[PDB]
Amino acid sequence: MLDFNIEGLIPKNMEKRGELVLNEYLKEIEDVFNHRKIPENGIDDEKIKLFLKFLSMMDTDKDPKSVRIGEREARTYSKIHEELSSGFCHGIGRSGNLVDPQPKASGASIMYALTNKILESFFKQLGLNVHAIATPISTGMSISLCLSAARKKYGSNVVIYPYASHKSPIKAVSFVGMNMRLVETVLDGDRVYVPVEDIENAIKKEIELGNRPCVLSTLTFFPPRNSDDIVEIAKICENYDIPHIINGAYAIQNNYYLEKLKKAFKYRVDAVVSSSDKNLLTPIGGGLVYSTDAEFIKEISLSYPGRASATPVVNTLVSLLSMGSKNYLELVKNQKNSKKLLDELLNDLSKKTGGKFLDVESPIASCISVNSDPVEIAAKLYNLRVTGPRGIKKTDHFGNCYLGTYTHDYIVMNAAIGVRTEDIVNSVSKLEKI
Amino acid sequence: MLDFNIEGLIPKNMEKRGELVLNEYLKEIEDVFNHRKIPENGIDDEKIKLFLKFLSMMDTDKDPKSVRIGEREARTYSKIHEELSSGFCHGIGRSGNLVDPQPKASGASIMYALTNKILESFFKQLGLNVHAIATPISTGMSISLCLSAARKKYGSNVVIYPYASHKSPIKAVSFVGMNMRLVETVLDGDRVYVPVEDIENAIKKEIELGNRPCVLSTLTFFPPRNSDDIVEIAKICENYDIPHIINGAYAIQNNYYLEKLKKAFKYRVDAVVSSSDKNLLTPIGGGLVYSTDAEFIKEISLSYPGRASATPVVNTLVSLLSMGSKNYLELVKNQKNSKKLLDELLNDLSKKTGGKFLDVESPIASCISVNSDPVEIAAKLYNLRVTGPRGIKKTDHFGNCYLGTYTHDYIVMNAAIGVRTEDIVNSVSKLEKI
Amino acid sequence: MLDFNIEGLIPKNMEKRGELVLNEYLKEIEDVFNHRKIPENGIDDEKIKLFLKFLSMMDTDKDPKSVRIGEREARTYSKIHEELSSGFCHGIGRSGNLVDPQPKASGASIMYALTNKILESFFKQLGLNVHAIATPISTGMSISLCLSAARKKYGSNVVIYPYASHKSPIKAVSFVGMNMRLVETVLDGDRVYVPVEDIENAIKKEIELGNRPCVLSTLTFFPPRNSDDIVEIAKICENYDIPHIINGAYAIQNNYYLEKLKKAFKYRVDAVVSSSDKNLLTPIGGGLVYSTDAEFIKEISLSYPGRASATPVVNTLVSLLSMGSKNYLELVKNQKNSKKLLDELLNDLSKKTGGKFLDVESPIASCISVNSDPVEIAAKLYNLRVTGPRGIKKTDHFGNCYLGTYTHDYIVMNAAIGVRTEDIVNSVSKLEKI
Amino acid sequence: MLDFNIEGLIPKNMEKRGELVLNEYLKEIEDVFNHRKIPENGIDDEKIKLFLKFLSMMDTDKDPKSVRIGEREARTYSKIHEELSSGFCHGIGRSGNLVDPQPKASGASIMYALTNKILESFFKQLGLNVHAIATPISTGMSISLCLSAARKKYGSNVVIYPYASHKSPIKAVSFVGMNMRLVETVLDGDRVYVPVEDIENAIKKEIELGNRPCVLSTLTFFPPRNSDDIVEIAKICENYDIPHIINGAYAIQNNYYLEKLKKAFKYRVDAVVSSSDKNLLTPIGGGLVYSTDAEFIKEISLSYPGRASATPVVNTLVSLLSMGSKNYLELVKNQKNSKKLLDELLNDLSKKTGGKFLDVESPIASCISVNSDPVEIAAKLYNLRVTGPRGIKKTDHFGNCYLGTYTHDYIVMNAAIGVRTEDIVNSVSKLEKI
Ligand SMILES: *Cc1c(COP(=O)(O)O)cnc(C)c1O
Ligand SMILES: *Cc1c(COP(=O)(O)O)cnc(C)c1O
Ligand SMILES: *Cc1c(COP(=O)(O)O)cnc(C)c1O
Ligand SMILES: *Cc1c(COP(=O)(O)O)cnc(C)c1O
Repeated sequence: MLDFNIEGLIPKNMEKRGELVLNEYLKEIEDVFNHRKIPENGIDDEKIKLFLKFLSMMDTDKDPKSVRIGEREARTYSKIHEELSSGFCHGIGRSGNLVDPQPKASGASIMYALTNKILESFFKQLGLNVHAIATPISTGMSISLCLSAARKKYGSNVVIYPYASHKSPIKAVSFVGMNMRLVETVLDGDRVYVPVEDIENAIKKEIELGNRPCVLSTLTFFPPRNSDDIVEIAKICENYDIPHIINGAYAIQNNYYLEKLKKAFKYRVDAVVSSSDKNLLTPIGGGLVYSTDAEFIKEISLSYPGRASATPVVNTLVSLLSMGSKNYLELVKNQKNSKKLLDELLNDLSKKTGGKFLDVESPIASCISVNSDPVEIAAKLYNLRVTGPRGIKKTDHFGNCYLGTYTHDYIVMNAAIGVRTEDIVNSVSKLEKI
Repeated sequence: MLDFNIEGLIPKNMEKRGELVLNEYLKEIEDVFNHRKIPENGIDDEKIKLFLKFLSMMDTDKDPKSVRIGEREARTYSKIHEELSSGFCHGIGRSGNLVDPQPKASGASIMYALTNKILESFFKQLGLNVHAIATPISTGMSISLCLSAARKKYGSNVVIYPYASHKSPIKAVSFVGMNMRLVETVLDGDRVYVPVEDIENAIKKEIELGNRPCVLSTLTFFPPRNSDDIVEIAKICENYDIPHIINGAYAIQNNYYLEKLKKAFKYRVDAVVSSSDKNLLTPIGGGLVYSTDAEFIKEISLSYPGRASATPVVNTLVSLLSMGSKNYLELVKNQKNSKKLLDELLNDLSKKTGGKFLDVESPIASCISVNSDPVEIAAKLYNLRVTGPRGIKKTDHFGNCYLGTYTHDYIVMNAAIGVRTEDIVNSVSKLEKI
Repeated sequence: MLDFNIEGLIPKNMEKRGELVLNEYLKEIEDVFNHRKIPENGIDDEKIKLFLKFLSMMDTDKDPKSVRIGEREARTYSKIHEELSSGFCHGIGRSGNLVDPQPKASGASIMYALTNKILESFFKQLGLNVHAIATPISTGMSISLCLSAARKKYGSNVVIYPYASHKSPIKAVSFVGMNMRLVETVLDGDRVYVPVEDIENAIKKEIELGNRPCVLSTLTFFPPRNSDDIVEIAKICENYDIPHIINGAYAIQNNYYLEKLKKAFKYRVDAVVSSSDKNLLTPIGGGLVYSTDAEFIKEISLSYPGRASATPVVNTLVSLLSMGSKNYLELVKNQKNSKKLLDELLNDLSKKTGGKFLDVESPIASCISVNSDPVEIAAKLYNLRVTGPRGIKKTDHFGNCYLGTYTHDYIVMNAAIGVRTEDIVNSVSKLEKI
Repeated sequence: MLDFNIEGLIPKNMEKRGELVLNEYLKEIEDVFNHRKIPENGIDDEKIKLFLKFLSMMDTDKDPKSVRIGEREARTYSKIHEELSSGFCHGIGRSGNLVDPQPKASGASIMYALTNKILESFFKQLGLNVHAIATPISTGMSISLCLSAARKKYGSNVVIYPYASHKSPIKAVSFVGMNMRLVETVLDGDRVYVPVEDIENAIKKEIELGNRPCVLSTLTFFPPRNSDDIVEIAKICENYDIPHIINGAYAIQNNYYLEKLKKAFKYRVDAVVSSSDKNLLTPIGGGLVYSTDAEFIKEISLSYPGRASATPVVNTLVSLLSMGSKNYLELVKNQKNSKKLLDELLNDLSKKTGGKFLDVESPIASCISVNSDPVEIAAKLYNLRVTGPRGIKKTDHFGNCYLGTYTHDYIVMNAAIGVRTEDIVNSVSKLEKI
């Protein structure tokens, strides 16, 4: 892989060992190029920087002999720029097409293509045979891309939306100027869900009126609400021959959701969208979009206007190469034990106060009831180093994802992938104190 | 600004001299916090990194004594992740609200607020008292933002678009799902433009249809195409009480463009969008949005679904601080000379060959007609490491930004900000060898 | 500790929390300055770099308002210079005085004073109440500094040297231009050693000749040879009032050696020299000199002609801060387990090989006698990726540190401070294949 | 140089282009390996780091498949360690032989060797065809290395030393434990010099009493003292067949001294020693030893006890690659222009008061006599942000390099290579305000 004139400096024996050593050290980098799969063992940072560097040197703006008189030559002022862009100053993709190789880049294009290959590989490790693409934008902004693709490929003009009250997906629908048709949730004990029956009727109504609907199902949401029946909805859509897009914000981190996706993929799921920071532990900013429909993923990368920053994509490529499949499946295992601990501990506090360890579906988050004002108990936690706890009032429509009155005033906590025991033990402790 | 126990280690005169030094060194950093203006002298990389680290250590996730049990606690896996994000793992803003401080960040919120004030300061220096926001997305996507803001603020549902053949802004309209009323260009010998009389006309038409027209004008585009009459368009939109958005990709780097803007703001201009890389020499992937109406900027910052990456915004702050006002003016002066050098050389090349040094409006690019296939000539140039020169056919509609048959086969070159003298000479020279 | 203007950008509650985070993040650095001892827990790389930056910013050459008209003003050319010196371009100390602060480098002088104070606390927690100095040169060169000192202070002109076959110390003696009185080792079963009796007779013979003897003993050496009776030699050097220098190459890591040191300091011991790399896992290049005589340590720092590089001294500080007292004890504890494993694996290997798990004093290394050429076996090992084991014929005089004929042909392996359970199991299995 | 599998990812023509850019970007690095000379143009820091990386990867500790159970595996605890050592954690040289390749580190050995060859092509370009070696220690310690080499190779046992009152070289002769015969200086106007006739009789006299004399002459020294008649001493040393070592601390930077060395090599010069910080804008800590005798360079190399840190040697390398020969010449020319600016300015201040502009030999330093206590003036300058000025009393024997009463109380200022105009103008106007 690497070879340079080193003769006449050291004796043959040392010369050969140095070469043997140099090749072995570079082996992990060489395999990525040759196998393009998520490595079993995580690769060290310095070795990944050397990898990104090998690709960054292939971009046009790195040529010392070229005469540059273009309109966007990608000149940068500070070195700090090269650090943040990882050397990919020309950003990613060609105008109006993300996954399309940029003639001025070349290095950035290979890293993008390699990153999607490895993402797809990662999915196969998890049991999902899909076509995947890392997106340089939020998951909500990524949903827009999907909504926009369906809108141009099938003609969608209205979105059937099983109620999921999160600012992102809601704003994504309005961002693309598409009409929404909500589908209220219903109460059932301590839960809230959306009857697949009402969705099918919403779909029928829209089709009766002359529209071409498409469903935006939601697979991962806060405790109160049940993951939608992705499988069922997926059948309906196939029967009606309508596009189905799934908001899988944090579906990739655990089996509970992966299985639903596996079974839903049997029928119609045009695309799934997932957060890269919630699932691959990447800093905020990027998304993962996957599906069994190669045709649809391409359209998705054709919805993005202009060129984008390569940084978020590189961050993903960095989670994949840095963690590796072993360490990932291990974080997933640690998740399970963290959750259980979170339950068989939060349930104990139910004995102390009034009680009632709510019985919700979430394989990540738990909920406990309380008398005091949730919002206040929450803020009282914010001011105790605790980050992430939610305090919802039974009268909090948006927070409960239920238009009527909810049955409890609670405090939900999460056991996301990568959560440390301390986050659990001590979050519960700071809780008892109130 | 910085203080720590140093006593009982070194003599007093050294202890004192030492403190004196640490203060002078930080002087540039604290001046940024105190004044919040673009400094006259560019600050060196090491100091900017320290400035960014200071802000970085204020973000929740860096609290060694914190407790995260949230659904999204910004846990990163690799240090590389911190480098790329520059320590802003949480990213920028709240969900669907870019410029609204993120409770879990703080340091990231400060940094962004500073970027925007340092951005405005920078604009003031250039002669424009405007409200500005650095966006974490491409200029095309930034236009989608502005469009979407026009939709929820003034209910606009149609975009009047004086023909400007560029994939990104065109897609930008399609993405937000708004119809487009195209206003073709007219040929005028060597120049191509869009009659203002026709734009107002298109305005009256769409209004008669019951729609609420919105104007997306183009101030900066390739040679054949003139800049749209931004000032006249702004008067019209003032009269009809109709929104006006201006695609001003590379308006900031040149005085010719800044002047029309200064005049245009005299009337109605809700927003102007510029590439952060074409003007602040940042890697591709950043945007600059500015306007005299603070109310519209707030709306623009509420159009982005979800939370965004912090990186492109940090690239913009690195440019302004690293660059400084002095150097920027120097860069601008050099383009004026580099341009005039380009003009005369090309004019010289003319005469010796078939001739004809096209007379176009652009202050950065120049053209010269040729009696051979333009695409083959540009090809040969590429074969000489000359990057950027375009070879357009008189029949290439998208190239000439004209839907008819242009009057010439030519080659265009640019004297973009940052161009070297050798580049102009080492370009017109090679073209002559052809 | 860190105060900069942040008002008028973020709401009060986020302002407050922002600070709580910032102070907490720096608490560890703040504690070093306040306590100046080895931290209980290790400090991460970023905090240490930050800590070192704070100190280097106090160096005269970093002063933007400085005025430098000297022949030696640390003008450096490349940023890499800064990185490698860690910001200490002036180095440490003054010409001929390492410990004496540099008026041109208050920062470099502070980190060095701190490094020495922190190093002394590291020792006290290992049970040694001493004055320690981190030296900018290897242990062999460090020994020269000691010998040079013993000459300035006591007029020493001859070194009685209990035979220890390591090229470094022997070359240290000749470098300082001092004659050497080599006290041959004697055989005793599987062990070789220098009888305290013949060391005394050597000493008294040099005094009879009218010379001022100096004793350079060796506490740490390869298995074949026992450690020198430091306690007796100290008892003797004292009665004869003669300087005693100890080569404690790798005595810091093993408590077996520390104990002998503790009991030997009750007598005559001017200084002990240890390698920073072998005990603190530092890159090769530095040393550690120490004793109960603050007077002798002062003279030692006045024996290095000219000014020294800062780097090796910083590498030693990084080790102390990076590890922490806690992590260190685990290393020492893990080494006890690795040695137990090694011995029981080698012992079992000898039962089925041809026998003989040699009886040697080494706490870190153990030997197995072989029935065939050792050099060959050690070469088969070397060829199998195993590095470090030595193969030694019963004839190799330098290798057995015995001028007579050693009773065995053997292989010796080490279980030094950072050895992994896998390497030992592995290296032994491969020894078995052979 | 670089070759990895990139097919089936990008269109072929782009694939070729990226491969061309990559190769062109690696040219400067490719040349260092093939040519092994200082490049006409300086190489940017990023490529220098990469170059160092290709080398560090060859060291035996970076080998992943290796089983480490040796006594000195070069294990490192912090990533900072690998940064301060530039990857060469095993240091440089074998035990007791610097320039000899270390079987444990082919990388460090390769780099060291390249550095010595590149250092040699730098001298050749300055007019000196010499054998050179970069050392990991101070020029003073480097002088001890030569003295030691002289002692072993030729049997020297007494240093003839023309008085050069600098703690460093004086300490070097003392360190090596050699008897020093001082040859006093004589007063002649504002100059102090060592008559060669005095030197020769000293040699003669030492030979007389059976001893074997070695001459340590000083070529570069503080203003008052003239440079020893290096050429004559060299001629004389050849006639007597006696070793000759020259202290050329800062001779490389000024042609005035290089011309003297050229004429001097025409006779007898065993070795010259120079500071790499004062001549190569390197951080403090490294030396440069050179001579036309390759046999003597090996001997010096065999004078260092043990293994050494690689950092000082990497610093020298970095300086040669970073500056380039073109820039080095611009530094040499700026200093001549800065020297004259220092003079005329000091002559002006001469008239402002009593003061006399002393007529000294120094091509880099110049002095102005003053009536008040020079030591109090040098102190005031310090307070006023000035480092480097010397304030010597007519009675200060060590400061004047003369055992009698010098004829002036004066202040010394330098215009060493790399000095800024601001340092010069501001240092004088600061002296003026006093
Ligand atoms: C460069 C440019 C843009 C911006 O495109 P993005 O990829 O979104 O940065 C838009 N319009 C014109 C005319 C341009 O030249
Ligand atoms: C986190 C999350 C998202 C993604 O939000 P972005 O800010 O766009 O990354 C979307 N939907 C749900 C239910 C989420 O929890
Ligand atoms: C490691 C060691 C030395 C010192 O070697 P240097 O290369 O000078 O650091 C000296 N003696 C012994 C017994 C050693 O183990
Ligand atoms: C500066 C100087 C020295 C000191 O060199 P070190 O690197 O500190 O050993 C020695 N001799 C002369 C003449 C000097 O000018």
